[PDB]
This record gives sequence, structure tokens and C-alpha cells, in this order.
Amino acid sequence: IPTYDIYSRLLKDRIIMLGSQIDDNVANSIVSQLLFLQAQDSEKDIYLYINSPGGSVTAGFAIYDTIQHIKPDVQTICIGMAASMGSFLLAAGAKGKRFALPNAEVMIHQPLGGAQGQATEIEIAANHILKTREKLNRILSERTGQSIEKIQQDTDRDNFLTAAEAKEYGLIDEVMEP
Amino acid sequence: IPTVIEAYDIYSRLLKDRIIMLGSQIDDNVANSIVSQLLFLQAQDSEKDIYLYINSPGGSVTAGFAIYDTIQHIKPDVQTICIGMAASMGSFLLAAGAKGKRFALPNAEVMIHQPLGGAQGQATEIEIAANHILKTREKLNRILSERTGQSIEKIQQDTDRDNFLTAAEAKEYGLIDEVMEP
Amino acid sequence: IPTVYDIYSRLLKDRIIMLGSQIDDNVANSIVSQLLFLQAQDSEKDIYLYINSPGGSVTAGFAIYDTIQHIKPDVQTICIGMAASMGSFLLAAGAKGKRFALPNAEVMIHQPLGGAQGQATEIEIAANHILKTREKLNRILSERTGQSIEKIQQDTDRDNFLTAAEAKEYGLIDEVMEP
Amino acid sequence: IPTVRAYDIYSRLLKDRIIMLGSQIDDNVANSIVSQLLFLQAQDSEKDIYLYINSPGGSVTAGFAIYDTIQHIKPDVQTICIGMAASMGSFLLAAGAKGKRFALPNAEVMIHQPLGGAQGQATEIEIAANHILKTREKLNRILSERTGQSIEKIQQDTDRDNFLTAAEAKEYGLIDEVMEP
Amino acid sequence: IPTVYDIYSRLLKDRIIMLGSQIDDNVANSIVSQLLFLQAQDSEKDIYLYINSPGGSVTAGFAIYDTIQHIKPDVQTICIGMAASMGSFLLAAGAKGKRFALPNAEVMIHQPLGGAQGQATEIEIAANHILKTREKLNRILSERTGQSIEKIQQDTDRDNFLTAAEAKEYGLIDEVMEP
Amino acid sequence: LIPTAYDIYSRLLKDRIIMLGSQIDDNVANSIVSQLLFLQAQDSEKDIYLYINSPGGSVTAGFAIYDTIQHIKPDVQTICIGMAASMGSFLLAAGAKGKRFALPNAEVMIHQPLGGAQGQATEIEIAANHILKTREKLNRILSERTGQSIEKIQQDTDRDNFLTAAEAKEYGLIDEVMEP
Amino acid sequence: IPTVYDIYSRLLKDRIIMLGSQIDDNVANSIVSQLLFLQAQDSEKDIYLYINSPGGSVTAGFAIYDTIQHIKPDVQTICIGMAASMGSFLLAAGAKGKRFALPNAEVMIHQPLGGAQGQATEIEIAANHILKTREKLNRILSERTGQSIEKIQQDTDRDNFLTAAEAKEYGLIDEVMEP
Amino acid sequence: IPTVIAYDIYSRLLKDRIIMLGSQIDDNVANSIVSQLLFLQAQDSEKDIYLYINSPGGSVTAGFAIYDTIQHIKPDVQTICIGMAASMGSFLLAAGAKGKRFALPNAEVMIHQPLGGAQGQATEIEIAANHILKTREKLNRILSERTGQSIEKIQQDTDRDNFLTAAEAKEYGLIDEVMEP
Amino acid sequence: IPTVIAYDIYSRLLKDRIIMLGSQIDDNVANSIVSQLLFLQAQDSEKDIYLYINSPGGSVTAGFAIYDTIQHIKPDVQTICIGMAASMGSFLLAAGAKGKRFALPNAEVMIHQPLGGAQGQATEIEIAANHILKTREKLNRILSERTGQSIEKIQQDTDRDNFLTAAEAKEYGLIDEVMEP
Amino acid sequence: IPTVYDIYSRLLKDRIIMLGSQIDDNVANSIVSQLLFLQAQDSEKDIYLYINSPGGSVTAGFAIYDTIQHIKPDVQTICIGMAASMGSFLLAAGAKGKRFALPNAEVMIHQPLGGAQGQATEIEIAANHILKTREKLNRILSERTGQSIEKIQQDTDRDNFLTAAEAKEYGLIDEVMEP
Amino acid sequence: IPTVYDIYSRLLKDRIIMLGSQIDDNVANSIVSQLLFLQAQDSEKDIYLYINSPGGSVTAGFAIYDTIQHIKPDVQTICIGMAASMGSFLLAAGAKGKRFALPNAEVMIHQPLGGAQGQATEIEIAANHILKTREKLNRILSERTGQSIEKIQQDTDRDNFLTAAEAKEYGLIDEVMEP
Repeated sequence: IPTYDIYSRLLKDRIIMLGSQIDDNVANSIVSQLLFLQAQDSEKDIYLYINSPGGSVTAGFAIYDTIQHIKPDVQTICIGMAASMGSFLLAAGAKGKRFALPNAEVMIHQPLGGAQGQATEIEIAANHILKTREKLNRILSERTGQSIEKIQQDTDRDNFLTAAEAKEYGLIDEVMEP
Repeated sequence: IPTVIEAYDIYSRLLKDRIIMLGSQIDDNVANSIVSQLLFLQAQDSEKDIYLYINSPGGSVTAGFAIYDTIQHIKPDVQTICIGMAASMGSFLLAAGAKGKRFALPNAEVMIHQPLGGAQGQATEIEIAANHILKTREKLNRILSERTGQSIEKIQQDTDRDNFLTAAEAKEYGLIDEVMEP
Repeated sequence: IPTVYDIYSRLLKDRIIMLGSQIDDNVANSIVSQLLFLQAQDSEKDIYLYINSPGGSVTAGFAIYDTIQHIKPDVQTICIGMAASMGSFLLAAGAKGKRFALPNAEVMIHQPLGGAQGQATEIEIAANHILKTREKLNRILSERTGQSIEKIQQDTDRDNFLTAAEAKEYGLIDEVMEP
Repeated sequence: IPTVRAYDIYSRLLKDRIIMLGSQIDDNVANSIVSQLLFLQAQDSEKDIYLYINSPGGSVTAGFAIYDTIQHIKPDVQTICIGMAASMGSFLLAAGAKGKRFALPNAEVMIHQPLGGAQGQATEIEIAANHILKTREKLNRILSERTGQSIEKIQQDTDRDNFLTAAEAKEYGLIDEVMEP
Repeated sequence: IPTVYDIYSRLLKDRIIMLGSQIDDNVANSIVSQLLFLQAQDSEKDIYLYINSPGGSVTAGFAIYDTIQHIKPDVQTICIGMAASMGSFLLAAGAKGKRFALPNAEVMIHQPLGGAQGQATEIEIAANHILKTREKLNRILSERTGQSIEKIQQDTDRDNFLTAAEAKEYGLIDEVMEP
Repeated sequence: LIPTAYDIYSRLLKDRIIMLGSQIDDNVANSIVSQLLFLQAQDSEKDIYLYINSPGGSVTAGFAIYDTIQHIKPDVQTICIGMAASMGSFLLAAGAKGKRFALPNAEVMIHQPLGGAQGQATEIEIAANHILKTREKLNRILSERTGQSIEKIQQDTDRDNFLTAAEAKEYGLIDEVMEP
Repeated sequence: IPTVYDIYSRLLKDRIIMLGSQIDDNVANSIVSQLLFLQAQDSEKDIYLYINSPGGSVTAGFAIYDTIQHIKPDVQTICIGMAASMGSFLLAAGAKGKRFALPNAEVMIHQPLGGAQGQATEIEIAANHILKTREKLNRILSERTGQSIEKIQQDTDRDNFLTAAEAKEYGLIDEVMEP
Repeated sequence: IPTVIAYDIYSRLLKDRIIMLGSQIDDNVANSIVSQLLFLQAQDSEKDIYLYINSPGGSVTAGFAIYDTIQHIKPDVQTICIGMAASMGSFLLAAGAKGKRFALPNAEVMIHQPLGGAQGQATEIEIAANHILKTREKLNRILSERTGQSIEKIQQDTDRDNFLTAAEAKEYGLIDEVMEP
Repeated sequence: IPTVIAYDIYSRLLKDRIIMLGSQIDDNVANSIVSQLLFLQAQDSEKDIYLYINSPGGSVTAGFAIYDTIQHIKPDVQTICIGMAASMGSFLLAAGAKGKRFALPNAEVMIHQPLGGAQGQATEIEIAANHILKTREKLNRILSERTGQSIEKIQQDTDRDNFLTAAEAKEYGLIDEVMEP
Repeated sequence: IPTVYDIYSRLLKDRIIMLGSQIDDNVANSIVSQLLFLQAQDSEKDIYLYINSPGGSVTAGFAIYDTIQHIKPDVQTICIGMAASMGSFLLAAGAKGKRFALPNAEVMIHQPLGGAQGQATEIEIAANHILKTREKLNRILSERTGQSIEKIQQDTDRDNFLTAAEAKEYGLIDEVMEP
Repeated sequence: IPTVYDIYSRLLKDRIIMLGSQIDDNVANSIVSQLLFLQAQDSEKDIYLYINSPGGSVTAGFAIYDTIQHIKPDVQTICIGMAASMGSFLLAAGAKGKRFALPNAEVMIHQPLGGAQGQATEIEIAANHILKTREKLNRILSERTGQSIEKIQQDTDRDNFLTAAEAKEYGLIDEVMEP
């Protein structure tokens, strides 16, 4: 990472690069970048590049809620792949400012997790992850215009979409052309 | 494991006298052996009692139900005798012996608790697993209710956490019929 | 972690502390030092503590908790992502009226976890100590939420997940911070 | 394990109603010892049985499977300590028929409180602590009955590892006689 | 570890030292050097030692202990979170009248731990050494707490957890620091 | 199993010969005790022969063998081949008086007991007192069986002390070097 | 390790060298370089070597030992916590009259440790070498304490723990440093 | 390991007074070999015994248990090297009855000094060194007696690994004859 | 490994003077093969023995224990390669009685120079190098005698892995006949 | 593995050999010995070789194959479950007209697998060898199925799964054994 | 490693290079670079190479050796602690009359170590190469000590430990550096 690295130079121009799995460390850093950019200028757009296989749903919601909280628009730009929570964040960008490059891929599926121990503990974990899926699907419905029933069906298995398909689905607004 | 010459290992020698020893965790291999022994004893004599000693921390619920159903399926009464400890599916099998012929020795310990499991993967896979283990707990509790005389609701409450019982407490609960005194 | 100052050090300049990890003695040492430094800079201005944490060490969390209550500035707490176990205890520890969660943040409360090994009398000592620790946590959660101790005991017996709105109803936070 | 029809040496001794407890006690060992006790009773409910004990102890519940079977069966079970009887091993030594509990002169006996573990939620640690304390009370009460010592004395004497010579074990009431050459 | 100086170096500028880890030779070397440095800068002004520690090496602790007693400034000790074993020994070693704990901080005292392996005579040497080390710890604790050596022996036979208020009654601290 | 299943050791046991050729642990001690009891049951008057090639091992396991030897009626000859070290040399010295042997190039080693202790100071104290008492017990018996003073045994066992067969006879650990 | 310079660098400005670890080649390299640097800055002013060390490599220790005797400044030695094995050898190596221990610091002396593997003639070479090294260590210790080599041999056969007062009586240090 | 009707192949050969050493020498192997030698003398104290040796060597004390038993018993023990006899294996080859030590033509013999290890305090390393040096003196003295070579030549010739052909072992005096087809 | 009534299958073949070498060659395998050869000679010193070989080779010294025993005993030993005979395996294949060395048509033969290792001081590496070089000369000389190929040719043909069909092994002189159906 | 013999031994009495595992030298040695024994018992009666095998060593497979072709009795081959790689080669090697599969048995053919490591010239030798081995396998498969060598080469470039009916149609077996 | 520059950089300013580790390609690269830099700064003034090293790679040692001989400044060598194997070779390589050891430093000489695995011919190549390397080392050692090659061969057959005074008498150094 070349140098005050290349990411800090892009941050000076209100660009945040997500290029990894989403965990609490990544979310803490991105949230802090978003807050800092709003403090610098509450009006100018922010640009969030997303190449991510997804990761923690709660870490992803830290980023998601910060995006919706701050005053500047956050443009989202998918490069390479936005899968799982990554495609949720892609769809979370400012309306009209969600993009994917022509060969970028988008994948949606249901959340993953685990449960171990007593029957009642497994029941609690199952209820929690099912409620988490409902929350994701409700928001994806609002952000895409698709019905919750259709999102439920379309995420039962791994669902790969081209950029053109992601646009038609309502996950992005435009395929960014050269 | 000593040998007895009339050449039997000690467990085979006791099987000759219609005694089956359960002294390990319950898995499919152990259940396969126990079931085969029960079927063999029935084939030998369908009237004489069988004696099942139980010192077991429990284990696989489905393997325990292979044993449970075989006990109920065969014609001879299967006396159960707890020595040391009968916990989880082990206490379930202890309570499954022929009515009036379920025993524990005075310092044997009985422990009841809800079944354990796990689930990994997609939310809908976790839901299927949760629904399955919950249905399995209902099945266990319903049978325990029948065999002890306790209501299902009391069993649910009394198995939420590990519940250790003395032999005397096990008799009062209905899990055994008598403490076998010296 | 980009440079502007690394990003966290830049936010600290504006009296913002980020808790975004498991709570251990190292994290608590750092958070406590930041709180003391900010009080030294200005004893009157608010401090903002963002919390995204699965929890962790009870004693480390109480190092942070007691420092929050000790210092003069109000400490606002803001849950983003998840505040679980000791993290949710710290969320509820913010200045009354200044405890927040964002709309999709999750809150989870549950009894403390631990272990005990050795002689019977050593297991007894360890059990008494963790039981006392839970009573201590529940007493404070009762005063900070308005709920009875009996209700907190019962509601923490197993993992209990709360939405942001449920956390407000419960008294763990004061407001869901809307966009 | 040499052979002596063919017997291993332990099977040969079992023909003379001798059982050798020469290892840590777990469920596998207890299962074998119990089966040997039941077999010998089935062969002859009158004749004494001889239980040699060289054991560091082990599982308390497995030890009680052995303990209760000894008390259940009709024959007297003599106990003979060689080398070491520690923890649950010393509990079983004291469990022999009264008047027929022995140690050889240099055998070592050790008594101490039970050991265990617990992990997880506070309430789970509470349940495990209550269970091991009740197990200790059960062990101390029986040891009081078999030794003549008060439960309060047994409690104080098992708080830490307590090593006894054979002659001290006799004075304590854990055995009846030191078998002198 | 945020930057302002890193946060700990910034606190050191105000004569605050943070012990927030297990005690070992490296930690003691750092703490001793900070104490000698602070005395060199000003031999009259108080030093503040925050303690959140599970304890650790007895000899490393005594490097710290003897340096506190050696230097001219008073060293205040402030327990946050937990001071256990050699950590609670150092808490009680602060200047008399200037030993503190925050209300929910926990203090634990117990006898030293160690090991030995090899020949009978090697084990005997190691046993005699740790027993003498325990006598030394107990004698000093007795002096610093006002409790008899026999009571300290009894009270440290097993893990002994104390609240901050109990630590004050015991004589391990002078006051519970209230908000 | 080595050659015939009825192995070579079982064939030697028919002739009242017990072959110790390993470290001494509870399994080995239980086997040897059982063999000794068996041989006494077969004939309480005929000698037993115990060959010893052992680096030593568990002190309590060794005392199970030692006390059984003293308990039974038959004389137990001891014959050192290769090495009898630590508790192996203790058992070598415990054979019937006048019937303790070593072959000419066999080696004997004596030293103090080994052990460990971990935990609280008072737990280490208990463990140290126990191993010190075990050493006094070993030295007292070795004094009785060799004729050497307890103080000399203490000195001579402070460190590993290797002895030739002839030196072990001079020391009193054996009665005769068995020459061809 | 806080910044002021790191804390050790800051103490080095005042001619203080902190030994707070095992002695190996890397540690010896650093301490020798610090000694040479301090001589080059001022050949007259005393140097201060603090020692909390469990010992370590004999040859690395002699790199430090010989450099102390080589340079012109006096090197005071101050034991804090523990000086064991080669650590106690270095403590005894300070300028005569300027060897100190703090009151609860401990000192341990014993013979060197090592290993040998391979052919009989290789084990013989290794045995002769460690025996000659012990003779070298005991001879120098005899000169530095005033004790006979026979007494030092007897007193290092096994681990031999000494209090600070005992180390003064032994001649390993000159004074116990009281507060 | 095949069976001959029931003997395993080695037990079948032992019936004909043949003992096969085909492994490293440790206490277990020595226990077996010593027991076989004692057994064969008990059957017949006059007829020769045949010890085939293919061994890389191993424990010196285990080798001396075998060595001393060979010299103790009345029957002659012929030794026959096949494959390799190295270190303590070549010591045992040379220990066979005079005139009855053999190697097949392509068997190898290797002699060298004993190997060992030592850890701990200087005085413990000294004790370990003195013991292995004394052991080497014992081995060389006996090899001198059995080969006819001086002790000083044995010392020189075993300082490093020294490989000999069958014919060279005969000229050296380690064996009496190369057994030709 | 199935049983025939009671023989395991290998023991049943041994009854018919058939030895199966079906694994890597080490001291344990050579100990068993040698014992079987000696046993069969004792049963009948005139009747042929049949040694099947499916082996990747292995220890050169273990292989020479088998080799020399084959040449020492009176019966002819026929050798029959099935599957593969590589390295010391192909050396033993060529060691069969002249005219009675066979391979089945799809069996594979591979010859190559010996493998080993050396570690330590320069003079120790030199000793190990000299020894493995002398071993290679020994192997090459015997292979020259048994195949009719010059030593120079065997040297160059074994510098690297050299794979031979059964037909090529016959032309090379490693076997006498390809055993056709 | 039950008794009555073990179950495989009881079937061998009836001239049935079960191959139900990977083909390695141990398996091949046993199967070759079983074939030779059965020929010695009766040189005229058929032998039955059941095959459920994922393949294995090519040379081990050829020990079996050559022994099948060498002995006088016919060897029927019967595929149950799966015959893959060297397993399908042995299936095709049965006596002509006496090679079978059960209706849901699967057959798989592909090219041999191997590895090579070292100098360029060593890699070249290993490549030439495995390429020659494939030519041998294909030539025999061509003879035993009636397919051209070119077709066999094409059809084994990748894993090629075949139903029992496709295997019969291919020439690898003669009949699908129907219930 | 304290700051002043780390301590080694501070000494390099005064033309001092410290070797205090095993010799590998990484250490040799750094030392060679320092030697070349120092010559470029000043081709006339002496360079001082301190050596405490157990040795290591022969080729890496020759990288240093040849660079010492190549550059114009005299390189003094000073053994502290131990110089063994290639370390003692480099000690003996210093400028004539400027090779030193401190009084208790030890010097060890022995033959090179290595290994070889694979075909007979590969083992032969490796043996020939290490024997040649030993001849190369012994030839240069003979030139630099004045001892004959045959004596060096004898004296390096096994590990040979020398005191500083013995190393001077041998010709490996010129002077024992006294205080």
C-alpha cells in the first residue's frame, strides 16, 4: 500500500474503499470515515466503492445505519463482486447513485449462522436469525421496489446477478459505463 | 476384560444369564450391540426376564430410541438397574424398563436434562434443525410423562437445566420403582 | 485504518471514542485513558462513545463503567451494529437522556459467563463469585433501566435479543436516533 | 500379560475369586469390576472375594458403581491395598467387608476432596457447584460410616491432599489390619 | 492506541502511569522506568498509578513495589476493574491515605502460585522458596493493611474476592472513590 | 506377541521365571504382582526367579511389587541383566537374601526419587513433604537390605550413581556376580 | 512503551541502562552497545545498570561482564525484583562499593546449565567445556565476593536463593538500598 | 507373519533352536531374546543355538542383557550376520561362540563409538559423560578380547563410523568365516 | 485378509512353497522372508520355492539379507514379478535361480541408483558418501553378473529412474521369460 | 465382520472374491493370493470377482489383471455400486461374456493420475512414464471393449461417468444383471 | 533497542559495526552494506567490528570476509562473549595486529557442517563440495594464524574451545584486550 497511504489520499477526496469481508473492524473504520467526511462537509457527496464477499450482518448494519444517518448522499459503486451483506450495502446507497461496473457481479442469499447447545438455546438462535432475515428482506424490498415474497424466494439459494440484472432488479440504478 | 472358561469374556458370560451391561456413552454402535443382545435373548427364551444394567452419561437420542423401542417391542420384561450414573438418554432408558422392575442402587445418580444439538448454515436450515430438536424434546417429554406419572409441563420445567437426582429422589419422581437396598 | 492522525485519533480530537471490539483489559485501558484525557481537556463538554461490541470481560467493562460515572462530562452512548452482554451494559451506562441506538442496531442482554476448575471448595468459591457478580450487574441495570431486579434476572437467564425500539421500551436507551 | 486351555494371568486369578483393580477408575474399568463381582456371586454366593487395589482413583460415579455392587452382593469382599490407593481408590479400600480391609506395609493411601469443572452461564456454574458439593457430602458421610470418624474430621482432613502410611490408614479406620510379612 | 504522543505517553506527561495487564518482567521494567523518570522530573509532585491487573510475577511485582517505596514522590494507587494477586499487593503499596478503588472495582487476594519439577531435593528447595516468598508477602501486607500476619494467612489460603468497600475495611485501600 | 497365543514369557512362567524388561508402571506392577501370587498358589516352597532389566519408574508401582515379594512365602531370586536403575535397583536389592545376582556386564544405578508439584504454595509444600517422606522410606529399606547407613545412602543417591556388577556386590545391593 | 524518545532511551540520556529480561546474544549486544556509547559520551561519569533478570546465556553475560570491566566509567549495579544465575553474576560485577539491591529484591546463584548429544567423545568435549566454564564463573565470583572457590562451588550446587541482606553478607552486593 | 501348523514362523524356527534378531535392540527385544535363549538352554543344554543378526544396533544396556545371557548359558550360540550388523549389532555378532561367528558374503558390519545425550547442570553432564566414557571402555575391552585387536586399535577404528565388508570383518576378527553358497 | 479352513491366505500359499513379497523392503519384511526361506529349505531341500515380487524396493541391507539367503539355501528360488519390481525389488527379481526368473506381461520393472542421506560434519558426510558409493558398486557388480550387462552399462542405465516393460526386462537379462497366458 | 470363517472367508470357500476398497499393493497381494489358491483348489470352476472400487494404484491393478489372465479358471467380474479408474479396468478384464454390472452400478473411466517433482530431466522421465502407462491401459481397453484406441483416448481425457447400460454398450461389460 | 538513531545506528556513525547474531544471508547483506558505506564515507579511518556470534552460513561468512579484505580501511575485530565456527573465522580475518578478544570471551573452531539427501551421485557431489569448502577455510585460517594446514585440520576435527589467551597463542587474535 503505497505512500499516508493510497487510501488516505482517496479519503481526502471523499472516497471510501471497501475491498474486504465485512467485520466489526472494517465497519468501525468505515463508520468513522463516514462521520469524518460529514464533519468536513455536510453537503458534498461521498463515494463508497464495494468489492466484498459480505460478512457480519451486524457490522454491515453499523455501516448501513450510518449511511442513512448522515446528511451527505453516499454513492455506491460495485467493482468485482458485492455478495451477501456487500450487496445489501450496494443497494443502500443514495437513490439514483447506486452503480455497478459492467463486469461486476452481485450476489444475494439468505443469512448464514450457527447454533449449538440445548434445544431451547437452538430455538432462540433460530428465532433470532429468522427475524434477522425478515429485517434484511424488508429493507431490500423498500430499496429495490420488489415484494418481500419475491425477495424471500430469490434469496433462498445463492443468486448471482450481472450488473444489468442488478439494475433491472432495483439493487442499483445504473450500470456505470466508460 | 477377563476370560471365563466353562471361553467367554466376562460380558458374554453374563449375557448367558440374560444380563446386558450398558456402561458407556450411547451411540449407534452401542445401540446396535444392545439391540442385537435383546433380540438374541428373546429368541433364546421369550418368557424369562432380561436384566439391563445402566451406567451411562447418555448420548445419541436416536440411538437411545433404537434401544427403547426394542425393549418395548420384545416379549420379555427388561429390568433396568442403574449403577453409578444414568444421565440424559441414560436416565430415559432407565425409566423405560418394565413397570415395577426399574431400580437404582442407593448411591447411583440420575440426571435429566433437555436434549443437546447444533445447527449450521442458512437461516432456513437452522430453522429446520431447531424444529426437529424441539419436536424431539416433545417426544421425549411425552414418554417420560407416561413412564413417571409426572405431567409434561413439570418434566419440561424440571429438564430446562441439568437436574441431578439421588436414587431416593428418582424413585419419588417416578423414574424408578425401588431403591435396591443391600 | 487511513490517515488524515489515523481516523480514530482524528475523531478523538472531536471528543468521539469508538468502541468497536470485544472488551478486554487492553481495550478498557485505552478507553479509560481516552476518557480521562478528554476530561482533562474540558470538564464540561460532552463525550460521545460509539458502541459496536459483542461484550467481553466483566471487570474490564467495569473499568470503563466506573470511569464514565466518575468523570464530570456527560458521556453519550450510541449503539451501532450490536451491543451485546457487557457492551449493552455500557450502552445503558451513558448519561441519562443521552443513550441512543440507530434504527437497525441490535441489543442483547444475558447473564455472565465463566468457568471453574479444581477441588469442590474451589468450584464453590468460583460459583459464589460469579453469582455475586451477576447480582452486581443486575442491581445497576435495574437502577439504570427502571426495571425490577427480578425482571432483569428473568430476562437475562438466556440470550435475549432486542431491537432498537425494544431497547428503548426496556429502558436500556433513551431514544432511537432516526435519520 | 502372560498366559497360563489358556488364561491370561488375570483370568487365572479370577478363577480363585481374585479381582485386580490396578488402574485409574473410569466407566470401562467399573463396568468390568462390577461384572466380575456379579459373576463371582453367581458362581458362589458364600465364598469371599478378594479385591486388590492399586489405583490413583478416578471417576466418582464409576467408583460408586463399584461401591454399591460390593455392598449389594452376598459375599464378603476383602480389599487389599498394594502400592497406592488414592482418592476414589482409597474410598473403595475402605468399602471392603469390615474386618477384611488390608494394606501391605509400604502401600500409600491418600484422601482428598473430589475434583471437577464447570463452564458456561452463572446459573450452570451454580448447578455444577451444588452438585459437586453434594457429592462431597455423600462421600464424607459414607467415609464416616466406614471409618468411625466424624464427618467434620473427614471434611478437615480431605480439604487438601492427605497422604497416609498403611499404619496411619489403620489408625484412621480406612483399613482393619496392616498385612505384615 | 490513539494518538494526540500516543494516549499513554500523553497521560505520563501528567504523571499518570497505567498498569492494565498481567505483571511480568517486561511490564515491571516499563513501570519502574516511568517511576524513575517521573521522580527525575519532579521529586515532590504526586504520581498516579492506575491498576487493572490480574497479577503475575511476584518478583516482577517486587521490582515495582520497591521502586515505589524507594522514590521520593508519593505514588497514589487507583484500582479500576480488578486488582488481583500481585495486582492487589501493588494497590495496597500506594502512599498511605492515597490508595483508592472505584465503586465497582474488584480486589482479590490469594497465596502465591508456582511449580517445581525434578529430584526430591530440588522440589524441597522450590517449596522452601515459595513458602518464604509467601511469608514475605504476608508480612508486608500485614504492615500495609493493619491486619495480623495470621489473619492474612487464613484470608489468602483460597481465592478471596473483595468489593471496593470490603477492600477499604480490610485496609487494602484508603477510600472508595465516589463520583 | 513375541513367539509362541502362548508366548515365550508364559513358557518361562511355567518354570517360575518372571521377566521384568521395561519401565515400572501400574500395569507392569499389577502383572508382576499377579504372577507372584499365582506362583505362590502353585507351590509355596519352590523359589521364584525375577529377571530385572528396567530403567525404573513409578515408586508406588514398585512398592506394590516390593511388598508382594516380601509377603509371599517363596524366596524370590533377583537377577540383574543389562540395567537396573532407580526403582529397578530397589527391587533388585529386595530379592531373597543370598539370592540377589547380577551378570558381569550388567549395570546398577541408584538416585533419589523424581517428581513434580504445581499450584499454590501450600500445595507445593504438601507435595514436597510427601516426596521427602517417600525418599526416607526408600533409604531406610535400602539401608536395611544393603547394610549401609542411612546417611551414606542419602549421600550416594543425591545424584545419579552408576555401579558395575562388582561395585553393586560391594555395596550390598546384590550378593553375587553370576559368572559363566 | 511510552514516548517522552522511548522511556528507556530517555533513561539512557541520564546514563541508566535497564536490564529487565533474560540474557541472550541480542540483549547483550544492546547493553554492550549502550555501555560503549555511554563511555564515548563521558569517560568519567558513573553508569547505572538496573538488573531484573532470570539469567540466560553465559557467553552473552560475559560479553556484558567484560565490557563493564573494560570501560573507564564505574558501573553501579542495582538489583530489583530478581537477579538469578548470570543475572546475579552481573550484579556482583558492578564497581566495588557500588553494588546494590532493593530491600525485597532476591538473588539466586547456581551452577550453569547445558546439554550434550552425540558420540561419547562429543559428550566428553561438551562436559569438559561446561566444567571449565563453571570454574571460570566460580573463580571470578570468588574474587568479587571474597568467598573461597570451594564455598562458591558448594553454594551453587543447587539453586540457592538469597535475600538482599544475605546477598550483602555474602559479598554479592555492597549495600541494601533503603528508602 | 505367516503361520505353520500352530506356530508363527518365528516360533517354528525357535523349535529348531534358531533365533532371529531383525530390528533395533531395545529393552523389549532383549527381553524376548534373553527369554528365548533361556528357553533353549532349558530344552537342551548341549545343542548349539543359532542367532541370526540383522540389526542397526540400539541400546547398549539392552545389548549387554543379550551378551551376558549368551556367555552365561551352556550351549554354544552361533551368530550369523545377514544384511547389516551395526553398532551394538556388530558387538553381538562378535560375541558368538568362537569359531561359530559368520556373515553371508554381502552382509555389512559397522563399528563405531556409543551415542548418548546429557542435559541439565554441569555436574549432571559430568556424571553422564563419565558414564558413557566408562561404557565405551567396557565395550572396547570386550571387543579387544573377542577380536584379538588391541584396545588402542579398537579405539582408533571406532572413532568414526567404520564400515566393513564380510571379508574385512573376518580379517578383523569380528567373525570367523564368510559363509559361502 | 481371508482365512482358509484354519490358514490365512498367505500361510496357505506358504504350505505350497510360495512366498509373497508384496511391500516395501525393510528389516521386518526381510526377517519374515528369510525365515520363510529357511523354513522351506528345512521342510525339503530339493523342491523349488516360488517368490512373488510386487515391491517398490526399500532398504538395500534388508534386500541383501534376502538376496544372500536365496543364494545360500539349496532349493532353487523362482522369482515372478507381478505389478512392479523397482529398485531393490528389481534386484531381488534378477536374483532368482537362472532360467526361473519371470515377469507377467504387464508387470513393470524399474532400476536406478541407491538413495540415502548424510548429515553432520564434513568428515561424516565423506564417510557416508564413500559408503553409499561402495554399495552402488557392489549392487552394479552383482547385477552385471546376473544380467550379462557390463558394469559400465548398468552404471549409465541406473543414473536416473529407468522404467522397463517385462519384454525389455527379459532383453536386459533381469528375467529369463515373460510368463504368457 | 461376522463369523460364519469371517464372512469374506465363507464366500471364498465358494470361489467368490470381494473387492470393495481402493486398489493398493496390500489389496492386490491378497486378491492375487486368493486367485492362485482358487486355481490350485480347482482349475476348471469359474471364479467370481465382485467390484466396488474407486480405483487406486495402476501397478497394483496390473498385478490383479495379469493374474486373472494367467490362471486357467474363468474369472467373472460383477460391478456393484461403482467401478472407477483402475476398478473399471479390472471390470473390463473379466472373462469375455462373463463381465456384469447391476442396474444402478456406475462405471467411470479417466486417464491415469500421478505427480513429478525435481529437476527438469526427472520431470521429463516421469511424464514419459505416465504417458507410456496410459498407452498401455488404452491399448488393453481397446482390445477388451472393441473400441478404437483413438476413441478410448478421447473418452478418458476427463472423468467419464457411465451407466451400467452405457458400460455394456461401450464394451466394458457384457450384460446388465437384471433382478 | 533504544533511540538516541537506534543505538546501532549511533555506533555506526563512529565506524562501529556490531555482529551479535548467527550469520545468515540477511546478516551478511547488512554487514557488507555497512562496510561499503563506511569505506565511501572515509577510505582511510579504521572500522571496528565487534563479534559475538555462534557462526552460521559459510557462504554468508565469506561475503563478509571478502568485503573486509576488499575495502581500503583496516577492519579491527573484537570478540566479546563468543566467536564460534564462521564467527571465529571472521575474528581471525581482521587487520593484522588489530584482532582482539576480551579476557573472558571464548573462541571455538570446528569443521563445517552440512547435509545431503538423494541419489548416491548427489551425495557424492555434496560431499566433494563440503570437503573443498573445508580445504578453502583451512587454507585461509593457516595463512591468518601462522599454524600449518595439517594442524588446523587436526585441531578442527572436533569442537575445539579456546580461551582468549589460547586464541592469541594460536594466532587467531593478536592481543587480549585488557581493561
